[PDB]
Amino acid sequence: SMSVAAYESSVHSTNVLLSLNDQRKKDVLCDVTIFVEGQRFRAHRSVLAACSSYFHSRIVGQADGELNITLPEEVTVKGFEPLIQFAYTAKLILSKENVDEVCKCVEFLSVHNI
Amino acid sequence: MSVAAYESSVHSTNVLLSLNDQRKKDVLCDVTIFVEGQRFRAHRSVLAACSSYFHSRIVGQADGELNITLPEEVTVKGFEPLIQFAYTAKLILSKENVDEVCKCVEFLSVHNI
Repeated sequence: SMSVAAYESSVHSTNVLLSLNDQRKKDVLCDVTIFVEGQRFRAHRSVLAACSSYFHSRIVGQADGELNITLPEEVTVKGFEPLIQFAYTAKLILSKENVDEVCKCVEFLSVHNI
Repeated sequence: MSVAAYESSVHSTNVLLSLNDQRKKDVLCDVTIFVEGQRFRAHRSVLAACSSYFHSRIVGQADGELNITLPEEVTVKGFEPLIQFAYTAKLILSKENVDEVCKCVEFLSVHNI
């Protein structure tokens, strides 16, 4: 009976991000490897660029093929793992044990929205 | 405090809007969709996340650029509102486009609807 309907979903963005997290965890449809202290992390260059000024600058311009990025020794796995989890889930867990390294890694990567 | 667990209510929305900006600018995209001859750029990860049809045509494919042509039953009139929904969480229907959008929803099996 209506001429126009404009709908919004409050959960769709959350569902997409959690789908992307599942892909990351399964290493399915990923397109960049991040090396942190030599350890391998798979991700999507689109998401990394969306969440970090540092990654954005190392990703825009690069070949469309497989991309490998090595982070320097300032970034530790202890500081990076909580932040890649935040990027893909919107949840950040800090402990007294990891807070100094996560802080360091946030500064280094300039993660948006802390 | 020994432990702090934070959640952001706006982060997923911010990420999706960043991905939409990349789509619109054709930056960091990795798949081209052809619909009624018209070209749309997107991210295979997002398309697979939002559509069972796309998921089936994406998983297993070569790592390089991927081109997917949708058959003549999918129209631009019906697809454009859905690709916008996939990337923005907003769906606009009109009397003019509702039949085609419905058809394309059936064809693609777009989730969260």
